Amino acid sequence: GPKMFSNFTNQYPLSKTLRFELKPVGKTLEHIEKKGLLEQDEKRAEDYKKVKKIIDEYHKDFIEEALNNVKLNGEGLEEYYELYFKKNKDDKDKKKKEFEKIQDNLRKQIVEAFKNHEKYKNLFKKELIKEDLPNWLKNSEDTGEEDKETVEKFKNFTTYFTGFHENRKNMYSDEEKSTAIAYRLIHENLPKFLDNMKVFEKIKEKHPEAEQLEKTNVEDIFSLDYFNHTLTQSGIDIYNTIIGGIQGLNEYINLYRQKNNEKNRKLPKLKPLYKQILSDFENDEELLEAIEEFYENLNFSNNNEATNVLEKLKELLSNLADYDLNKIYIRNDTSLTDISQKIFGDWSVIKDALNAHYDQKWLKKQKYFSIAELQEALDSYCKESDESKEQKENSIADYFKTLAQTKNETDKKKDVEKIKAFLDSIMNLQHFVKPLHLVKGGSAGAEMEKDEAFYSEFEALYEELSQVIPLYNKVRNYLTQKPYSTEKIKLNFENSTLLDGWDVNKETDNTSVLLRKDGLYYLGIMNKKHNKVFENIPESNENDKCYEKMDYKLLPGANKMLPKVFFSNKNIDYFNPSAEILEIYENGTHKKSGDNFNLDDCHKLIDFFKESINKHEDWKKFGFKFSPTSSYEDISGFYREVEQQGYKISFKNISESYIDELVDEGKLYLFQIYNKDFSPYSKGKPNLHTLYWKALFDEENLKDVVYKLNGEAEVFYRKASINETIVHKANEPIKNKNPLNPKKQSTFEYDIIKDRRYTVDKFQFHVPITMNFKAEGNSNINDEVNEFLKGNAPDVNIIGIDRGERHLLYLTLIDQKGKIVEQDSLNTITNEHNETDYHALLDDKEKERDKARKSWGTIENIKELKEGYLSQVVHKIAKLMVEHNAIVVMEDLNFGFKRGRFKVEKQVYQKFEKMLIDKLNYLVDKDKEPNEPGGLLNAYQLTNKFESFQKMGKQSGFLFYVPAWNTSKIDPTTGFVNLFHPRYENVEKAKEFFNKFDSIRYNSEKDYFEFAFDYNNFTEKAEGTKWTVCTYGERIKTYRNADKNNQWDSKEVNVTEEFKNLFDEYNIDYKNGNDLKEAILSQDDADFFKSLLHLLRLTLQMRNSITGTEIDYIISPVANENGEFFDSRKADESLPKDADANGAYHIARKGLWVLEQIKQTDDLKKVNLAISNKEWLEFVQERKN
RNA sequence: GAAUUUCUACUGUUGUAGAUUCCUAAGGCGUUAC
DNA sequence: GGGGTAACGCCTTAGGATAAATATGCTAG
DNA sequence: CTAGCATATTTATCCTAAGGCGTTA
Ligand SMILES: [Mg+2]
Ligand SMILES: [Mg+2]
Ligand SMILES: [Mg+2]
Ligand SMILES: [Mg+2]
Ligand SMILES: [Mg+2]
Repeated sequence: GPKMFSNFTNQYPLSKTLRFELKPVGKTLEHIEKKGLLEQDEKRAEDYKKVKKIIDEYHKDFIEEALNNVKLNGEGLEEYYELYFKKNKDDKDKKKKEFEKIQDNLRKQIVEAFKNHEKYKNLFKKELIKEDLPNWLKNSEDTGEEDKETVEKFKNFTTYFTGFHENRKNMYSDEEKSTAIAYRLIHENLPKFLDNMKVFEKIKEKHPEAEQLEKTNVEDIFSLDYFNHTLTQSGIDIYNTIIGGIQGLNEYINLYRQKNNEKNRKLPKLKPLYKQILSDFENDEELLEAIEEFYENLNFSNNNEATNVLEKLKELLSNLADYDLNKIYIRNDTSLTDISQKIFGDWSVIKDALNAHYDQKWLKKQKYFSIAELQEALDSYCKESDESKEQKENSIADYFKTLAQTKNETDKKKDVEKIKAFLDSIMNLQHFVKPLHLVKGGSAGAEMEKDEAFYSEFEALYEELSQVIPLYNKVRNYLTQKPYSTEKIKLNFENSTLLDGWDVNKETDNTSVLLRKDGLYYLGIMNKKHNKVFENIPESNENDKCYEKMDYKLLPGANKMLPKVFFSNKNIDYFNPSAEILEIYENGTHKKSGDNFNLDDCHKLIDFFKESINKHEDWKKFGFKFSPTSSYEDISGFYREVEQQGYKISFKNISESYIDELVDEGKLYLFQIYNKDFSPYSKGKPNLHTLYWKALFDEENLKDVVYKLNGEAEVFYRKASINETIVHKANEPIKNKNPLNPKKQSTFEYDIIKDRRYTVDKFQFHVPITMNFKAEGNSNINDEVNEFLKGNAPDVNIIGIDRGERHLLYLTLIDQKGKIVEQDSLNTITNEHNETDYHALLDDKEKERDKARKSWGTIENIKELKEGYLSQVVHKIAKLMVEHNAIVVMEDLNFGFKRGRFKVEKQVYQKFEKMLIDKLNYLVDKDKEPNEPGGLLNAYQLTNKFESFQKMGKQSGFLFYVPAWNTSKIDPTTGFVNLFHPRYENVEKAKEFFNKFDSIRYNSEKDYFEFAFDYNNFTEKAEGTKWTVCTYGERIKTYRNADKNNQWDSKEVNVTEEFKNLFDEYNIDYKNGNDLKEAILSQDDADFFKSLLHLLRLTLQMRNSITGTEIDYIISPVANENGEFFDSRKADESLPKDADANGAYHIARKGLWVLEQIKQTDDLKKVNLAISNKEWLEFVQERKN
């Protein structure tokens, strides 16, 4: 248990943000409201967003004005051209290093073009907002007084923009990051530009095409060196306009490839370049008024001729029989499908008649057909299934008038239900009449002379009903848009650098202190006018009650704070560095990155740094205990030691009366850092974040720091989102929800208000902390994990997690020998208290979501439940692994995803893997002792830090990822796998395929058949041994999938019985006991071969699935060389019981193979954890172990 | 019709059990119903 | 499996999680 | 003319250690 993971603690540091609630104390809120800080901070946030937009426009203008004067050398361009398109060749140094060199050359050229502009000097400084942005706005043609006023509001709040300016600094960088202009222009636009150039050259040179060759500026006439003008946003925009879309160069090719219908012509479609970085109802009354207006417009009062669209349209449709059918047009869209379904009951009669009798080429597909042509086609449609003579007569007109009047005879008609019903009826009528409506004009010709008396009225009548679609769009935009809003406003309390640091020296500039009284922590944000109130404390006497202010001391960055302080202009005369030390620092001989490294020079510099630290008045109080200077391989170790030992927290008693006077006078804004575990009523185990916060200041933790209090915290303000409430009244019993609780009625002495935290305005507080403050260097622990697994072989179990069809998640824990130790479905979780059948309520929420989205009142959710269900599975996995000494093997959803039809989709399982990785990065137990492996101060770290879904490979510490190929269709016994593919419809090939069978004989004993073959004949890849697949398994058949009497269904069929009933029809004798291999070569009767192959597909695949009950098993058709065939129903408690545990068991077996591979290999740090199909299949069929 | 830094399941009784890394910025992709 | 559209969702990446030196506004003069 | 204080704004700049391919559910 604890010994296997005892060494994997304190490996790498993590940074996590703790969130609390700030309860105002005393007169804090009164003074805040009196000074109007909340409204001013809301206005400040609005102004901040507007100034962000203005600065973004300034940056766009700077980019446009700077990249129009860049001139690429050109010599490197052709070098990149030849390197990129010199075929695949081999992944050698010339393929990678030279490519990186030329890419870096181009990026440096672009960055040099960037830095040459004068604006770049003061682009991320106060000079921008103070004098460059106002000048730019003045020179702006449109600008406005509002823009200048918003900019001038931030005249002194320049330090508020430091984060935004550091975000903007990434764009003008030559690094390999994806947030850089140069990186984009080199890695995304230019490669696609080269591809487009080559493909256009090939297309032009190969041969002329049907479309015009664009011969009749233009990128075609000027293509070489055009990329130099593509760099600017305007240049690439004009390029994309020329090529994309308006007639473009590739528009003709797109029009012509559809004529070709060729894959080799579809690909030449030229891809567009990526855009440049930084480039570009009211209420229910109105809805009711609009509904009433539409109702008045539709029905009105039958004044000034019949304007009622409801009845005039019906009369016009009924009169279609009298009107000539040679000029009435009909849509070729799904309206034809609906007409066919309504008239005959089959939605394919009319289309089949049109495609088989009207004409037979590309059938001259036209948008609109003719009523006369449809009638002629339907008058003779080969009569697939109908009466000998059909009284269709004017079938189209008869159906039209029928659906117009005799459908229901109820066409004429604040609550949504009535409005929704009326709208749905109107849309049904409009969709019914849509096929008779003409869309646009000049649609593939046709549109000859029409019936004036009918179409002239129809076009005028349909325009009134055409207003529903914009009305529907407005309705769906307004009425469908959850009860609460998690919108918060950042509070600064008039301080730009608020909470930026906790240090004692910076507490007057950051105006934030941390107090603590009787186990409750408080946050004091002094008024900016009175920021020096925590420096003149009269006394720290203990006789009266006192708070406990925090004395926070830090040396954040050693490599920066040491040279900055020791070599500054105002301190270099104090520490007095010798000329040798100055020369050493200037030359860079101390830096290992530099080429002039000298160990003695670095050691001399470190000795000088130690002497200066002992000279410093503030830093000599850190109690720095340094290892001997001769043991530093480089200054990096000294910096690590300085950073580790440079952190101290002490608490100073300050009189409570003084703090209360400060709060009352308005000089201090006292908030209580709150969390429901700080309540005087809380009695159970607290949250993990509560434990971390309490351990931040624990004396045991402060003895050797593990958790560190970070700076740059934030205070937010969230308003109320739910005015009305849903309160459970006091002294009124409430029905319990869980169906396993022994108690059904719960009565409380107090009110319980649903979403109480969203009905009142709440302050917030986001505290960053650093766990494992002294974890030296181990971010990739795979080297230690494999080295440990190489030695302790008969101690480590394996855990396999699979996402099944009947179970949300399944887990199987197998020993190192192979036999299962513990298997359990994870669709239900069993804690120390009531168990949640997460499978059930997930399906209930799935049903409720569609029910709500269908009628009205959509709340969705579901995703949070599925992402809150895995939060318990993750804890279960962690506890099981810690208490069973097991590695975790899971599916690899990058290189091998499984199919669909799973309760946990691919994207949800990816988040489950991410959350498991995140939980295993710092795994504490809420019950273990602090100084115990796995406790609060000795957390397990069994997984590398998360970087990306693709950054993690086939191992993430103690986690392993294996391909999910052939994991659910193999035997726990000797591993027969269905590698067959009958592939019928080729009569000639069936005889050859069946010829390769070694022996097809009837076994009178044991009642089943016997198929003998070898996997060398089929599946040309030579692997495995001779198999003896029998006909004892796979007794579930699906008849068909569509309609009725051939819908998805399950019928229990005895495969031997079907064998006998198929063989007796052709006198293939089998009772003699001899083989029938030389009996099927009789040819003829392709239906017999089809049925035989369909039955063969029903006798060699193990999984038998049903669409109804939980009936599911993996009964196998092969022998276990012992006299029995594996069946999931007869579970041995050591083989997967259900049909879903097979996948988990085989993933655990893949993990066992990974363990064995690690054991055999003696080349750690380069182990090959990728298991291919061949070696996996060999491993499963262990035969003689 | 159920309390929460926040989420999920709760009533475990002004709360129970387990996840919980927050802010800012850039870009790419995808049902859809227009 | 469908002709030149964005409200909405998903994904990727990047920066930070700082104290102290230094320049500037304001009072004093 | 102007020493001193308070406040806002730019500044200082390590080193490791990487990471890949078996097709198919
Ligand atoms: Mg400040
Ligand atoms: Mg709790
Ligand atoms: Mg699976
Ligand atoms: Mg809580
Ligand atoms: Mg809830």
